[PDB]
Amino acid sequence: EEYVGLSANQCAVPAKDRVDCGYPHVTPKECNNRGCCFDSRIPGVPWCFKPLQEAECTF
Amino acid sequence: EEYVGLSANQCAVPAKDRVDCGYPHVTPKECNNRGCCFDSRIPGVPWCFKPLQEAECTF
Repeated sequence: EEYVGLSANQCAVPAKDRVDCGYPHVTPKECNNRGCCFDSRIPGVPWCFKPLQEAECTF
Repeated sequence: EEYVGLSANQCAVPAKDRVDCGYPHVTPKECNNRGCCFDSRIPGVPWCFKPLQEAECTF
């Protein structure tokens, strides 16, 4: 029931709680296509993780 | 909602409720590894989608 840190907001985490998708094709069109979320906001963190992938992932 | 209609059992869709991951490496090891679900049941259906991917997708 603790589906918050992995719900619609995780993709907005403080950039330091993701699973760093670590995709070699990370991109603002590939990650979201691979099942990850592209940050870009913080280049010091993973710009490709599995935050609120629920978008169309869990679907 | 109770992530169920999009979780377990979902990956067992009737073969016409997926989002056709449309992966270039669709396989029962790559998709389920990339964040998709490999069917193989029907060749006319997507043997790679995002059913109950929530497993290690949403996370």
